[PDB]
Amino acid sequence: KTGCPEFWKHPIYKEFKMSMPVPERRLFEESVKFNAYESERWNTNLVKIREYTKKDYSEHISKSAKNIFLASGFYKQPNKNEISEGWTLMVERVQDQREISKSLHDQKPSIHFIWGAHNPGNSNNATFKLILLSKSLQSIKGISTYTEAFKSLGKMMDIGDKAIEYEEFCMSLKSKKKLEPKQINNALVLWEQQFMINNDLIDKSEKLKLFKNFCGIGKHKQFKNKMLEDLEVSKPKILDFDDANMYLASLTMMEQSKKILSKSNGLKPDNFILNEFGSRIKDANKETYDNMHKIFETGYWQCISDFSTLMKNILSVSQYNRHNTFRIAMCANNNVFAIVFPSADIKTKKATVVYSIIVLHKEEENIFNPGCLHGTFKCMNGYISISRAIRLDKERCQRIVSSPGLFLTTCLLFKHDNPTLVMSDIMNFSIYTSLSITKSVLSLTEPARYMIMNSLAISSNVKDYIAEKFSPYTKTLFSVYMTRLIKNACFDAYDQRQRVQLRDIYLSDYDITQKGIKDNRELTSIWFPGSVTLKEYLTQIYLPFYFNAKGLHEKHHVMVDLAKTILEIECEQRENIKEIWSTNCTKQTVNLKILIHSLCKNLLADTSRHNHLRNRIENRNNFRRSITTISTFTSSKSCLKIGDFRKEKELQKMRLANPMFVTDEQVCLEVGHCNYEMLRNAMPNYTDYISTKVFDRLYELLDKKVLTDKPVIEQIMDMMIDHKKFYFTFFNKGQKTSKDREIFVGEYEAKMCMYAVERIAKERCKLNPDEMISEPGDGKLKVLEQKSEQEIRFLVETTRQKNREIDEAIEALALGKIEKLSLGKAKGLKMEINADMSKWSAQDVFYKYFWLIALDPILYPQEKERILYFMCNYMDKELILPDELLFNLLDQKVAYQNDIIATMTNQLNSNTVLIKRNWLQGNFNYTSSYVHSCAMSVYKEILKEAITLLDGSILVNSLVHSDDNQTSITIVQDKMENDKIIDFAMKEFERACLTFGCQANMKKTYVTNCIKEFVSLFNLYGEPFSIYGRFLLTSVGDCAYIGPYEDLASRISSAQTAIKHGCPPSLAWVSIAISHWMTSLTYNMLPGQSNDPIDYFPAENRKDIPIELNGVLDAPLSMISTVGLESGNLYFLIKLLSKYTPVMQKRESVVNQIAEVKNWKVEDLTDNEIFRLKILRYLVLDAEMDPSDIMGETSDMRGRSILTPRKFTTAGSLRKLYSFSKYQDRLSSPGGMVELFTYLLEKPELLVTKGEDMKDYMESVIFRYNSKRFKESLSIQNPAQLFIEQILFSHKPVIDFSGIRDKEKEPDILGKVTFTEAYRLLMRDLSSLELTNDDIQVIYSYIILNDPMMITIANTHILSIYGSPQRRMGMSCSTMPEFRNLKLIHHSPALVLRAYSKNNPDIQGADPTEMARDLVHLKEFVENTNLEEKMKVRIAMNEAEKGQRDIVFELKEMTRFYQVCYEYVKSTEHKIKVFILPAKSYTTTDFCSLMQGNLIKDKEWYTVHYLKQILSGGHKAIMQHNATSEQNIAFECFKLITHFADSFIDSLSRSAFLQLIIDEFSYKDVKVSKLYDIIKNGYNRTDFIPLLFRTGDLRQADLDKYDAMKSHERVTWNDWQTSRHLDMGSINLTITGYNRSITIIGEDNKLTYAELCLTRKTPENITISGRKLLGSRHGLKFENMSKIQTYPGNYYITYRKKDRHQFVYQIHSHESITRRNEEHMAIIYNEITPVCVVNVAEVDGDQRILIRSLDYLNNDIFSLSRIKVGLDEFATIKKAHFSKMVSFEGPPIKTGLLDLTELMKSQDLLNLNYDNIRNSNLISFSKLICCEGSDNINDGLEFLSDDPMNFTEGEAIHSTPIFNIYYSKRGERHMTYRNAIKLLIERETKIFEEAFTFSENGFISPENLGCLEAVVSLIKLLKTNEWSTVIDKC
RNA sequence: AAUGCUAUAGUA
RNA sequence: ACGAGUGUCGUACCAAG
RNA sequence: CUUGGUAGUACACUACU
Ligand SMILES: *O[C@H]1[C@@H](O)[C@H](n2cnc3c(=O)[nH]c(N)nc32)O[C@@H]1COP(=O)(O)OP(=O)(O)OP(=O)(O)OC[C@H]1O[C@@H](n2c[n+](C)c3c(=O)[nH]c(N)nc32)[C@H](O)[C@@H]1O
Ligand SMILES: [Mg+2]
Ligand SMILES: [Zn+2]
Repeated sequence: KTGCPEFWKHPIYKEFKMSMPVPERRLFEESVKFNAYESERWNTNLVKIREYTKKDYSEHISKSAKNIFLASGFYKQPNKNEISEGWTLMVERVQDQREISKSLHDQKPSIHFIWGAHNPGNSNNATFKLILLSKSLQSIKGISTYTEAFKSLGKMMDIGDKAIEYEEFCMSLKSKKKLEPKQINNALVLWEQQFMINNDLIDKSEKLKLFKNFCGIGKHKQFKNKMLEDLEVSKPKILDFDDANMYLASLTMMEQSKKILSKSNGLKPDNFILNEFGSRIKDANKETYDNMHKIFETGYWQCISDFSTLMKNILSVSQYNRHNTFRIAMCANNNVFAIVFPSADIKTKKATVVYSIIVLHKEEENIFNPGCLHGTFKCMNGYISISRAIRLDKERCQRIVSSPGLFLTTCLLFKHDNPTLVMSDIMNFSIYTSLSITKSVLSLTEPARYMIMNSLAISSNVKDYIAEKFSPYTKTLFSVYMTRLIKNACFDAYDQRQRVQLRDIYLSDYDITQKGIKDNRELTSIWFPGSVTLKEYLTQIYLPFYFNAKGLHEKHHVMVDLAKTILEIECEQRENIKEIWSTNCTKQTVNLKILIHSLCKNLLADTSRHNHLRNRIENRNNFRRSITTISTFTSSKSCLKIGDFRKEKELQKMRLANPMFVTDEQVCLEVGHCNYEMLRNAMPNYTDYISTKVFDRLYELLDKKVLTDKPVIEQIMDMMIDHKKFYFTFFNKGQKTSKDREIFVGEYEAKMCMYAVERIAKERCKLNPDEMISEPGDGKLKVLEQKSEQEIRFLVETTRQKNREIDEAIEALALGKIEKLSLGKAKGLKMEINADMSKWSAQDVFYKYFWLIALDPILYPQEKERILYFMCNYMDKELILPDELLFNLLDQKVAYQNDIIATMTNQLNSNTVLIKRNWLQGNFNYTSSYVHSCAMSVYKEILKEAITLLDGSILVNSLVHSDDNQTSITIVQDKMENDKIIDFAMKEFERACLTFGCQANMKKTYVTNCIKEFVSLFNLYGEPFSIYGRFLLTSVGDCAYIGPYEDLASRISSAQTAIKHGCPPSLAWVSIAISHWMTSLTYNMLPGQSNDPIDYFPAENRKDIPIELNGVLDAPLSMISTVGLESGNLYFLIKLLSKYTPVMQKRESVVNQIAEVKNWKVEDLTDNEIFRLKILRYLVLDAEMDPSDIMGETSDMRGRSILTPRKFTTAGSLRKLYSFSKYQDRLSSPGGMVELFTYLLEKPELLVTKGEDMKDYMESVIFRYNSKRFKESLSIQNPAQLFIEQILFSHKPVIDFSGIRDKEKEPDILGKVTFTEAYRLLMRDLSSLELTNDDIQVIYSYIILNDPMMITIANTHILSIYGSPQRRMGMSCSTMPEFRNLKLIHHSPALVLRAYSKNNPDIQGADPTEMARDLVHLKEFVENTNLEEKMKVRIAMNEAEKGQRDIVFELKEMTRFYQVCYEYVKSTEHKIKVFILPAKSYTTTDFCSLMQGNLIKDKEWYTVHYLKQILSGGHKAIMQHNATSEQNIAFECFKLITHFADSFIDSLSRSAFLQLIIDEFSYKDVKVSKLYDIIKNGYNRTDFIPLLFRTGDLRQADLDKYDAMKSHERVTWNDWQTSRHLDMGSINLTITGYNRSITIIGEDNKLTYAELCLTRKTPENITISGRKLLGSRHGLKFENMSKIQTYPGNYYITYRKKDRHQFVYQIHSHESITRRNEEHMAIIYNEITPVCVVNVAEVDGDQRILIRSLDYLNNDIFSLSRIKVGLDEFATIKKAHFSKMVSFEGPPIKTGLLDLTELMKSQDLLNLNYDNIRNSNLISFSKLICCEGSDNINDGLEFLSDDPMNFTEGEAIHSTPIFNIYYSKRGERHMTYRNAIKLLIERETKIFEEAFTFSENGFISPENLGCLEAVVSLIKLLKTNEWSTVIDKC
């Protein structure tokens, strides 16, 4: 109701006003106070300002466009010289910044491990290996620094000959601190392979030098005795990458590694991956299986597996190391050992592990040495070599542990489908990259993407990027090798750009069959020798960025780096940036007039698009609803609190360690690390802050009554003026890039205001086509493809139009004439700009958002005032430096020279820095996107004006994201060379970006002819493309470590996403197998391990155990990609159907097969199936095993996992929360919890929700603290600690198994059962439950029939017939055709149960009369599953046995009810996003067919034929059925049947066929006769006049309306045009009106003549008749540049030009045309071009249709969809696509040998191209053959049509991307369907006869007859597999 | 081909 | 030694002789 | 240096999809 008058007095607003010119100030002040309603019109203020600024906008546009002539095509083109100069500058800069070392002894280990081949002779017993190690160590020869220490250690761990004593002592210790060592001869044993130091066997000097220098244990000065000294200032030291000697050494090291590791192990390769998924991998691809087996046979795999296993052992043995005890770790290899030197307990804070590898090799030079060796020593038998000491943390140890999966994935990705790549090189590169855990390779993997991409681009500034940004960090030799590889790739990229060639594009005006880049291995590989395709080249470029490990950054240094960056930007802005508005494109300035004009135009368009925008914003963002309902306001994310939190931080004397802050007393005190107390006391102006969860902060605000129960938008508005100071902290994202980014965190107050403003911006941004932030996920990939397709079109027809007459003259010519005519023609140009913006938020002008807010017409003046006040306050926000950063800074003792942090903090006087110009990253995404889209619109306008100056053609599409820009530009012109156009476009892109306060990152921006690069997505030439390998790498890489099932679920979801992006089937199976193997390793579940569940369940192998119970996945790959994580149960049920169902019903529909599940006997079921069905029924449907103690869990926290291990619980984090104290004190109350429990029992709505009101939300959040799942969710848990806990404590109880329904020094993650006794408990409880036929009926009824999607997928697996292979030429994106017909529940499961709890379907946020259907479905589930009756019985029996009601038990039961209801409703929700398929689907049948075809064989994709109506939506068809629904269904049915009848059937037999269809067929599960009755009774009978004539002869009423609706001008098309946009078909057109009728006859680009049968001959009626006739929706563009020579007299059609391409068509005389054109010749020249000639005659107005006449006129023709309604007028039926023809159902139609029902069911033979059928395969034609005793094939083909068909024609498009287009033409007489079938039969039968001969004599030879008899018998005996039928048929 | 107001692991 | 770094860090901590 | 005691995650992790 009230504004904020204090806004006009804000200093920020005053500066903004003074910066502006005087009239603009008045305009802004008027716009702020302008209101929509009280004004006469809503679009009056925007119009005023737009008119005011139009002059300046137009002058700027014209001046920018005029630069086209001043552009000389010397654009920034990369070449060899640019790369060389940039490399020299980079070398100089790197030398200046970092110290360069030329000595090889300065290298860091490339891989922190050394390996040698195993010894077959020596056994694998631990004691024998230990004795051998001791003897080898004691036998070292020679002299060195540490040889004495190593000999002494060998003496210490030597056990002599008392092997039996050692074994029995170790067993005794393992049978069960201050462990006492027994003197085993010379050893001092405390445990298995652990030895205490022996001062008697070693010199003290040797021990000190080993533990101080070699290992670094205690070598430092403890940071207290290190005062003002030993602090060495030095630059980072790296090797010389460009040095010839260093590169030679690196190459030698790589060669040695290749030489040794290539040798085979010499053993049979067997492992989990093989034994589980080998068959599936081999079926998907044999080459992938061969490559994987060869990998398993090599020494690389054994090396990496040994390293992983040894590291897993090292981490396990490091828990209880003493100060003077060193342990020994072993592995599978009997020659590789590690010594774990004493260190801290590794599960503590930032604890590291110290180890040194020992390798025993018979010969020297037999040791894989990746720069980690310390020395090889000769000893007894062979040599012994020991590596340098290695210290690593937990995250690096994790990566090293999860190495083999990454190695295998990388090797299989690089090698896949490439025979010219040597596998050893790939495996060498992969083993060196995957084992990298250092920043060196991480500093090269990311920049290489940009370097090679900009080198390959048409134009780029790669020289600058190399000179300034590229900075290799070469501390290892492999880093030098990779740097040389990158340099060579950058050199080669330019030379091989021309080696990319486009594929032959196929056009149909509705779809593009073929597109993309040609598949020729011409490009040179990057990381290793060989040749690669463009897709493989891009994969090699982009994949290595995902090799990087996450969390390799160290907090001590990265926090300082981020603070330095932010403060440097801030100080540069403070000291150099003063002006705001600039017209010279100054940096960090905005042009005012242009910005205002563009904003006004875009706002006008957006508001004009939708009338109701304010409401759209209010409703979609819960503006009118309470704050508790909004999700982001109730999340568990972090939030900032500013106040007095001294006590909390203090809970967790010494000197401050900083000379500046030391007082007199502080001098005489010990130095110590800064904590909160010393920081607070010393630092005068320190603001105190803490971080608490968002929901906890909201609860605290509700307690203090800051926020009430008023609608959120009202609450946000009052706080915009109630909050005046903003504080923001920051932390490090921990990303995997070279430089980590900073993440800004703000308080709850700022959060809500930013939420409101950005929702306002977002709802407007969703109304524009440019911004891609609005779409979710891979929706962008679909858009990119659509834009590419439309540009490709526009280019094709524009180039054809501009050069059609030139090409015609060239054809008529056929040397010198060809040259000049080719010179004088338009040139097609396609340019793609892949642009990024540098420092999108840091160096961004924030004053344009003021104008954006002020010009918004959907806001009241008070709202504008409050939002502007909020923005002004935001400009005064202060960044709070984190306490850890202050601790680092205050612990220096040496003053940094250019200390920017101290400079900006008043010498660390305060921890707040006033950040003004920088709006923090991630806060203003949508406003920035809108402004960037406005800038792109300005750029588009400039480009259009410039192209108009050249009189060319333009098409600009600018994809917009937050800071990622994709601008694609298509130009057709003939005035100047293309290079000048490219230079002009790039310069104006710079100018347009600068005019709006942005700047394009040319240092990372590049331009290509074909490649589209939007955000992480590719579109080569309209073919969607993506690097799917990143999903596999991420799945194999970072893990949550939360639990065995959810880990596997995340891995399988990543595999599913990769499949969606085009992963070949074999690599997906490899990824799934690797995921299962890694999950088994993490929890010790391999065959024979501790937690192997195969012996605890009635299952033959792991394939028969559900994933939830730690089984392996068994499902078809196409089925997994469709749903995922429910495929196991679905496949199990499908297998049960395939087995038990009777033979009669097996190839029936899945519903029909389920219909006889009652006939099944429950007794004759195997144990495994009974167990799995009990699992399904009870656990999935009516949960009886609680996965945890479900005490405070809402109806949201149930997954599918049954055995969920407990996780960490952090006492400190909970004690931080303000609501946790309330929960504890309420729990401390004598009976407080019971009152809350019974209050919830009285209000069960709070279980599903979290409390719509204030008080109920308070109670719900208090109650949720009892769950111990929500408690452990708020806890701090890191993958590293969880991984080390899993690998350390495997026997600890971690699982809480309460059972069916219900029934000191404790660790943090203690549980109830030990993960193994849980199997026994689960099986025991399952034995109690019983199974009946009703239970099975419920399981099939719900998991399958409830969802149409499940019925459909099971239908796909039952009715599938695999067909002919064919190449993957053009890929396309199709999401899910007719989704709504497959969705059971409309709304989200949260809303459905929300409307179920409150017994009212009218809940806010949902749709009434749609909640009705959903609640009906839900209620149905509860009723048929007895979900309520069983709960009531249980409650009654519990109360009876107890004798009094139990609130807790009732709460548990009710929570379980809502929880299983939520799980059931969520199970019916499927989120299937965009897919990449070898074609684009038209129906669900086509989509499923494409999926199955693409997801079987990697090399080729097949075509599948669902035998019996796969969709089978019997219940769904009843749902969503309406009057118009049936009427639309009938229209499509009859269009399809008529067009099929006259397109494929012989004309003389078309009537009987139509009658047979209309009598005994059905469409969409609807009888056809009913549809015909609908057609006859419908009003629009005229649309099917030919059909009504051919059948039933219904007339006189349709005909009268047909000659009657000519009241408005009606247009008919006597013959359809073969190409509508390319202008290439026979055209016959007729337009009829009042006493007027014109008929147009022409072919392709030439119009022959036009007959005008006008009523009167006067030359005045002719013009009015012409304009009236040609002004109708004829659809003939009249763009036929076939201008006709003019003859005196007569009349010509001509088309004048009207702007916006609204050409006006008129009829004119010769003399009039000539006179007007000569008059207009006087000094844009618009000339009327006469096209076609007009014949004028006088005719009467008599009616032209009589029912009797039709039979005579139509006697000659026999066409069902077309009849001659007049002599030259044809009545026609609208066409429809033939993809819908599958929905037809009926008995086979027997036309001799041919069966027409299977023909019309066939999709490959329904094509209208003679060539596509003449060149088909027998397999496609086989399904048609139905012999019935026939021998002659010709008898059958007589029924096929003999009308001429289309044949493809090839043309060359003249454009800078050279490509050829292939389209259809009319053809000839001999090109008929029957001729094509005859040729196909002859060719394919000959080929089949020669293919299956395998006999000396021939095909019909008796021996071959017997062989074919054996083949058909094999099938007549073996069960019908996927491909048996086609062999028999052919 | 399509057309109903609520259409509801990743990116910087 | 190793990790990190053109920011001083980690390189276990405390008590006693 | 020698003999004893201690240590569960760098207690931190956002804004939009
Ligand atoms: O499913 C769509 C379309 O994809 C599919 N289809 C097109 N071509 C097909 C084919 O060759 N074989 C099969 N099996 N399916 C084919 O059928 C549906 C489109 O049918 P169609 O009837 O061709 O679509 P129209 O746009 O022509 O529909 P209509 O409502 O008649 O459009 C009127 C609108 O377009 C002008 N018009 C009509 N016709 C026939 C032409 C023409 O031949 N050339 C030009 N230049 N314009 C035409 C009407 O005058 C008006 O402007
Ligand atoms: Mg980009
Ligand atoms: Zn036969």
